[PDB]
Amino acid sequence: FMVSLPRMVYPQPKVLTPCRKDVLVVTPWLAPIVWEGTFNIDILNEQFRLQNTTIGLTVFAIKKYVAFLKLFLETAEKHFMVGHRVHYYVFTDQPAAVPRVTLGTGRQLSVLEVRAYKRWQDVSMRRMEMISDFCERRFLSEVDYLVCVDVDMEFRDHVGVEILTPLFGTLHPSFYGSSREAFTYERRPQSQAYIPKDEGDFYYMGAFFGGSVQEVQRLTRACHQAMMVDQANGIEAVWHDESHLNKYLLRHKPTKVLSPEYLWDQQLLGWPAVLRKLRFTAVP
Repeated sequence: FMVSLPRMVYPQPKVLTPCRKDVLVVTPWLAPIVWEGTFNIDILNEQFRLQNTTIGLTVFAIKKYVAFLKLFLETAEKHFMVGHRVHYYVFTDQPAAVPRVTLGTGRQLSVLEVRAYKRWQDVSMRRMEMISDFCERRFLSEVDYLVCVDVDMEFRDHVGVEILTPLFGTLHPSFYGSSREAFTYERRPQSQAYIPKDEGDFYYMGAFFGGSVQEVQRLTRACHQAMMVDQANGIEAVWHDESHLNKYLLRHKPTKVLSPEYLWDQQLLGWPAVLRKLRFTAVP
């Protein structure tokens, strides 16, 4: 049950003037594609705060990648879901190397130890396995949404409830303008991740996906199972769990798609006019 929104004063949406004319803002299956100028964050914040929404953020920091946690967390504190309840789950092989980052009210961090695996095969499947296989009951009890991101990143601008939806992927910054035949999907029919040259909507990046706990567990379970089949069949998808994520999102359409504002690499790609904000970016 959802209470009424309060009275709010904001500019009237104008039916005969689009918010953005330079980009696709809705997919053919009627999922919003989230760009600056498409949303009023005040309305969305009201809608989600009224539900007392809790967002879980999962991040893996293994070996040398623990060095990225301090900037990742400090910038998440400035830009990610501010005003909402947030639970960070940091999965690491080095609990002692996790920095003590000061958190705002209503925000908490849990350090979760991984997990052995000397064989690279199991390391490849570790994230999908851990989100689905081992963390299932924990996430269902603690958060409403799960967001899965890479650690070698920093927040530079607002990333908030505009992304929340049953299931989302993010347009990979190297491919948003590419033809589907150029997408680096897995192309060998022997792989469960296989996508033919005449299929595909978008190329989604493994570095930022999420949705409701239920939908994220479905996605991660399916990808983990598919990866196990590939391993038994002696094949590793060209881009590992990202290849599987792409296959899954082809066959299970996401209910929102994030624009490359949400996963950008300024060193590699600069700052094109189409991006009004650079929100979450690769650390050089």
